[PDB]
Amino acid sequence: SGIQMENSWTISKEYHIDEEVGFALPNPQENLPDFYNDWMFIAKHLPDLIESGQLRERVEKLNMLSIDHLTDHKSQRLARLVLGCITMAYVWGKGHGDVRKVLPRNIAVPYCQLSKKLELPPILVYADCVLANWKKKDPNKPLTYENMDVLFSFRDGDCSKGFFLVSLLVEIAAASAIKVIPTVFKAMQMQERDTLLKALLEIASCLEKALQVFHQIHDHVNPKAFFSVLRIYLSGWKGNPQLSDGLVYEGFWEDPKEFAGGSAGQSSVFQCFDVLLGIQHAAQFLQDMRRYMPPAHRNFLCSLESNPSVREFVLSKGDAGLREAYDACVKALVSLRSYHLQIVTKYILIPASQ
Ligand SMILES: CC(C)(C)c1ccc(S(=O)(=O)N2C[C@H]3C[C@H]4C[C@H](C4(C)C)[C@@]3(COC(=O)Nc3ccc(I)cc3)C2)cc1
Repeated sequence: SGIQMENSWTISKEYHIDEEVGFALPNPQENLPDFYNDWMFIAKHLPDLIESGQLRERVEKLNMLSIDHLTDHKSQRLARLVLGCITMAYVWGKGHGDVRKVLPRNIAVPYCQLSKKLELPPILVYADCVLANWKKKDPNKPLTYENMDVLFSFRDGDCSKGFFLVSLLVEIAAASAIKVIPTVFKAMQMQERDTLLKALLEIASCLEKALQVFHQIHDHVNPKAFFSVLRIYLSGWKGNPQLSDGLVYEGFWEDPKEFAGGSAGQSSVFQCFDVLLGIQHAAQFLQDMRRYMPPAHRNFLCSLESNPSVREFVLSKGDAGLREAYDACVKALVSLRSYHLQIVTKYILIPASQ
């Protein structure tokens, strides 16, 4: 394959894709070294600090903390999540138009240095607030909504736990499809009909499960709270009239810089299975959001594109079962796309109408 392999069964660890949670970060770090307690206090108290109007003054009194004591990937990912949440809270405040156009240097410099190390933009992205923003309540119990929590929220009542955790559980459901991908390509190389069929049916089954998990969003997110509260903190400064030149990262760049806020295009799940199934100004935007995924996940998506076409293989075999299994995967992925559009309508377009 174009996919680098660790062994005959498992893809390379260099893709940072976990067998159990997929593109999500496995067992995220929850605590930083004591050195960073001042950052953690602010992030853990964002709801009451934003609500009381205390957040900005608190950030402005922070001392400068070097990033050199964040020595491994998980601590760096946690620090990025912490600093990114503080940054969105600092820029947008309570979300009433009182924006800050300069991010103070004692956040901007460490945030930007950590972002450079991880090759992610210095703005909150999906890999922060969903893929790394979670824990198990009971380590001995499975990955279920009842047994999990987020690490950070923005405002009390913003429904961030529901929005982030349901998204994460969709990613985890997709993980059981991602781990079958090498089997698909081995089965094509070996001309193993049943192996390919069972792989495609498993992928379909897991993507169908992912849609069923996605349906839970309605039980844990209120449309008005999402649109009027949470959406503020997922908004960016690229083409935004409130920050028309972007944000000044004090002490890192002289001039303001534009970075985009959140997009569903930041989940690698869509492109992963679009490419696998051959069903790939919107192209430019799509590729830009790819640069907001972790670089290892970009590399996985690129390796997938270098592989033979599953679609053309299946459609050449005169094999109803293979085609039905392939069609079941296409249907499942299209249903995820359609549901995303339904969520955009109910949680953004309609509330905006009001
Ligand atoms: C407000 C905003 C435009 C960012 C958005 C709108 C609708 C949806 S969603 O509910 O349609 N859906 C959840 C996720 C569930 C399914 C559909 C994909 C999925 C395959 C995993 C979703 C991916 O989620 C995200 O990429 N989330 C995200 C991205 C950046 C940030 I910073 C924070 C969160 C999409 C998600 C986000």
